[PDB]
Amino acid sequence: GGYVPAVVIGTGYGAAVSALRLGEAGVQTLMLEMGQLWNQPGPDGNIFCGMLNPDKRSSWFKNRTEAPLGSFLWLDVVNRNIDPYAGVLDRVNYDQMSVYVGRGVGGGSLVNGGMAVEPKRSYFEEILPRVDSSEMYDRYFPRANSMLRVNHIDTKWFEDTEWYKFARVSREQAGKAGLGTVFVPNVYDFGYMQREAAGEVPKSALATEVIYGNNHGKQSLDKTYLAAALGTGKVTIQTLHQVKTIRQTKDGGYALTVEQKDTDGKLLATKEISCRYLFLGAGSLGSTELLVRARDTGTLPNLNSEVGAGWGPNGNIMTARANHMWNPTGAHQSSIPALGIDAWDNSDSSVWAEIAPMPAGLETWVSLYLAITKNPQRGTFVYDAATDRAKLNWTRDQNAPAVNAAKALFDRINKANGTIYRYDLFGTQLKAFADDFCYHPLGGCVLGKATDDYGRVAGYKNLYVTDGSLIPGSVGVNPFVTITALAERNVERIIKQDV
Ligand SMILES: Cc1cc2nc3c(=O)[nH]c(=O)nc-3n(C[C@H](O)[C@H](O)[C@H](O)COP(=O)(O)OP(=O)(O)OC[C@H]3O[C@@H](n4cnc5c(N)ncnc54)[C@H](O)[C@@H]3O)c2cc1C
Repeated sequence: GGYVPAVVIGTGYGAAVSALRLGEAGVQTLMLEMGQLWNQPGPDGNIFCGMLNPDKRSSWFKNRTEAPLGSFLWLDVVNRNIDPYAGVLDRVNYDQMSVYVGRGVGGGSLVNGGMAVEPKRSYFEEILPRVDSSEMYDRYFPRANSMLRVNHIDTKWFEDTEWYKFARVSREQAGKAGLGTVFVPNVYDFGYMQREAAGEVPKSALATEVIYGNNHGKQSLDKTYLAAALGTGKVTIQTLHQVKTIRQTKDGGYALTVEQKDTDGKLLATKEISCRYLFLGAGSLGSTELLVRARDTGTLPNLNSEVGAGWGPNGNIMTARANHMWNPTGAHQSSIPALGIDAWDNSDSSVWAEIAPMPAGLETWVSLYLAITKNPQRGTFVYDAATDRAKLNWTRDQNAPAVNAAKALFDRINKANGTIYRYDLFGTQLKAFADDFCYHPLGGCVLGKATDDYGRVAGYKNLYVTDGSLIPGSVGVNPFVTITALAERNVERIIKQDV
C-alpha cells in the first residue's frame, strides 16, 4: 500500500482508455484489477478453455461449469464440477436478472464477441442530449476504432466459407420478411480467421472459443489499449486486487482499502492505497456498487441520489428459430458473429439482432439471435448493509417490453418462412425468449445524473467514472465502441481541465 498520483479501478474499456491517456500525459497511474492477467498456459497448454472443454478457468468462483446460454441441450454433456477459481467469466446472480461480466486484465474484452458497432447518431442524440454529438462522430468514435483494431470481414470469404453458413441462412430467412442484414465490424482479426479455416494457424474462433476467452485472433484490450498504456512507462497493473472501499482522505484525495487474493480466493493481504485522482472503471456493476456502498456507509456521504439509478440491460433478449430441414445451419460455425439484422428505427418496435453462432458442433437446424431492443424500464442498485452488497432491483416483468419487441420482429420472420420458435433451449419450461440475462449492463452512474457530462462524480473533485455505468441503460447496439469513444472524450477533457 501507499500513494500513487492516479488510480484506475478495473481494466475494461473505460479503465484502459483512461490509463493510456493518463500515462501519455505523464501521470503515474496504478490500475487495480480483481481478476487475473491471462497469460499462463494451463493444463491443455492453452491460456483459456474452449466452450466444449470448460474447466475452472471458465468461471469466476463457481463449483460447476455452465453451458453458454442457448446451448444447454448440446453442451450440458461437457459440464463438470470444478474448484472455485478466479476464472474469466462471472455470472452475477441478482433476484430476477443474471449479468455476465469478464474478470481479468481486459475485463469484458476477454469474453465478448468482439463486435464493434457505432450507435445510430439520432439515437445517441436521444439518449445523451447534453453531449456534443459532432465531436463523438467525427473525432472520438474514429479514434476508438483505430485504437481498438477494428477490422472488417472479407465478403467473398464470408460468402464461400462453411463457417458462416449459419449467418447466410438467417440472412435469407430475414430477407423473405423484408428485413436486411448488416456486416458487423470486429476486433477479432478476420485475416487470421481466414488462415484458421485454411489450416494455416491455430484455431480459436474456428475451434469453439469465445466466451471463456480466445487463445488466438481476438484483439482484447490487453493487446490494444492496455499494452499501449504499459508502453508509456507511467502505468502499472496489479492483479487479484479488489477495491472494497473508497473514502476522501482528511488531507485531500482518495484512500482505498484493497484486498489481495490468490486464485483460490484466499485473502493474502488488505492494503491501503491512496491517490490524487481516482478513476472508476469497474463496470456498470462494479463501479455502481463501490459508489452505493460509499454513499450508504458514509465514506462518500456527498454522493447524490442518482448513484445507483438508471440501470438497464441494453434491451437484451435471446431467442431461437427452428429452421426447415432444407436449411441446415452447419456443424461448423465460427464463434465470432459477422452479421446482424438492423431493424432499429428509434421507435418502440426497434430491434438490432446479432445472428449468433452456436457451439454444438453438429447439425441442429437452430438459428440463435441476441436481440437489442428499446425498453424504457430501468432498475436501481440499492445497498444492502447487512451483506455489504449492492442488490439490483429489477424484476423479470420489467423485460416485457423487450420481449414484446423481439417477438414482434421474429414473428414477422416466422410468418414469412412458415417456421416456429424453439421453446426448449433455455430450460424445461416452454420459453422462447430468454428475458433474465444481460451481457450488456448499462447504467447505475449515469452521465449527467450521478456525474457531470464528462463523468466527474457529483459532489466530489478528482473522482471520475469512466465505464458502462455512465450509459443510460441502452445504446441500441453492442456497447463497447460507445464506452470506448465516450471514455476518450471524457479523459481528454478531464486531463485538460483538472490534471
Ligand atoms: C458474453 C458477452 C458477450 C459480449 N459481446 C459483446 C460484443 O460483441 N460487443 C460489445 O460491444 N459488447 C459485448 N459485450 C459487452 C461488453 O463486453 C461490455 O459492455 C464491456 O466490457 C463493458 O466495459 P466496462 O469498461 O464498462 O467494464 P468491464 O469490461 O466489465 O470491465 C470491468 C473490469 O473491472 C474489474 N473490477 C470490477 N470490480 C472491481 C473492483 N472492485 N476492484 C477491482 N477490479 C474490479 C472487473 O474484473 C473487470 O475486469 C459482451 C459481454 C459478454 C459478457
